[PDB]
Amino acid sequence: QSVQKGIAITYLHVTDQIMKNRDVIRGENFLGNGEYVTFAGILEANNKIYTAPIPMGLSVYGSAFEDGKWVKYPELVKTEDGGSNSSSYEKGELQWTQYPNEAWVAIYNDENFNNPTLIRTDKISYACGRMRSQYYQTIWAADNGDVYVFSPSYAKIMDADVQKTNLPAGVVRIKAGATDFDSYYCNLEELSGGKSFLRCWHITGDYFLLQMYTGEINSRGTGATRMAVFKATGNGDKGELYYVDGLPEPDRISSFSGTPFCENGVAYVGVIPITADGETNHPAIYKIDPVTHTATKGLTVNATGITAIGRLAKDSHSTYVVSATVTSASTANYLLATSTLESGSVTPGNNNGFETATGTAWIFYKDQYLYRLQYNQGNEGVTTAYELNTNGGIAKRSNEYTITRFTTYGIFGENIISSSAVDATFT
Ligand SMILES: O=C(N[C@H]1COC(=O)[C@@H](NC(=O)c2cccc(O)c2O)COC(=O)[C@@H](NC(=O)c2cccc(O)c2O)COC1=O)c1cccc(O)c1O
Ligand SMILES: [Fe+3]
Ligand code: NA
Repeated sequence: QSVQKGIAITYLHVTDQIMKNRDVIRGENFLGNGEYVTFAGILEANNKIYTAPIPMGLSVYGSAFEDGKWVKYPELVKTEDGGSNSSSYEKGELQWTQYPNEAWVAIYNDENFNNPTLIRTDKISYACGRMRSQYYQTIWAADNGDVYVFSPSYAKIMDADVQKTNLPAGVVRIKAGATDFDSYYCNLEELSGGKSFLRCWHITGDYFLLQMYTGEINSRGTGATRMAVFKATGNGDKGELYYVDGLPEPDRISSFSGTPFCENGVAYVGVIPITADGETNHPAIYKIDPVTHTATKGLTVNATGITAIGRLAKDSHSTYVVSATVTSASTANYLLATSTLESGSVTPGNNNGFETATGTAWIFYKDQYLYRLQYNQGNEGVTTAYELNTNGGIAKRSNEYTITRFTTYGIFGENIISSSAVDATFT
């Protein structure tokens, strides 16, 4: 028995609030070159699970294995601890992949994560966005079940030339029910004016929303203050990309709220300004119409930030929920109720004061529950969940758990699923 890298999987089962730690999956040599992986995203489509196994380089175990067999670039192996935050490294590791010019997708026939089908492409680098410790999902399904695998080519900012990818940001495709790539390929940098992206989502049909970088990619996801609409089958199945018109221009935007809320063929996203002085400059929710790639200003949020947008319902009661942060001399979080995202305002206070702890990731399960996932660096994550009660008020569900540290999440079936690469002992 020895300490190896593994893939931890946590299930948050929404019907009964049960939390399950899966047996840890062996991550050493997950892709056949010795490197270990971090899952990026958990996508359900065609009754399968799709994730992107993002290579991490070699663990200490990986660089020791069979007399260093897996070490292609020994000049990159570390001889002491170093690095910072979630990118700290230890003596003997080879940090980040030696194989940046490829992407993998792992496909599972159900949520037990047994017997993956693994498919490799040379057309794109690995399929995830990166923000501090977090691995953002960039694999998404069209309405017909075709899965589009996007890569922002994050690896371009690696220090070591051999660890940089030379592939532009781009997209490939897995047709519904298939477990091979087809021939589809779109070079996104040729459509975006040379720009890449932080993360992306599905809007409707074959329209996807990309949160675009304004300049160079960076490790903190800052300055990703444009949106663009991608029509995957546009221009004779070559892809079409349009920057969104009608949002505040980038030098007014501090950040976007994160995961959009999609209904009725459009996307809603929160915009947090750099300077929020005066009501017309407070954070606000914008509606993005993918057909016209046009945004319109909607609900104003009289708070410091916006962190989630969705819908909660119970019996005949139903409301939009906007998660909003308020920073003073620390930071409070409020779940604000509204019947519209497109006008008026919401303000934390006596008639809208459901306070929660802050969260790193906010996930709506359908219109039934809101899950908060709190990231705590090297320590355990924390999760709470929220619903409408039978009176129609927002309420916290009773079970509050520490969970394995997570760096990605998604949904399959009745489970919110979260994952990260962990140390584990195996036979
Ligand atoms: O809110 C989060 N952090 C807090 C608390 O974390 C910390 O204070 C420190 N941090 C760790 O010790 C850490 C130890 C082990 C693991 C860590 O991830 C640590 O961060 C320093 O991080 C920082 O100063 C900043 N951080 C990065 O620049 C970063 C750069 C590259 C890579 C990073 O991970 C970075 O944090 C800001 O982050 C914070 O202050 C937070 C949120 C979302 C995702 C995060 O990763 C956050 O950490
Ligand atoms: Fe961090
Ligand atoms: Na360093």
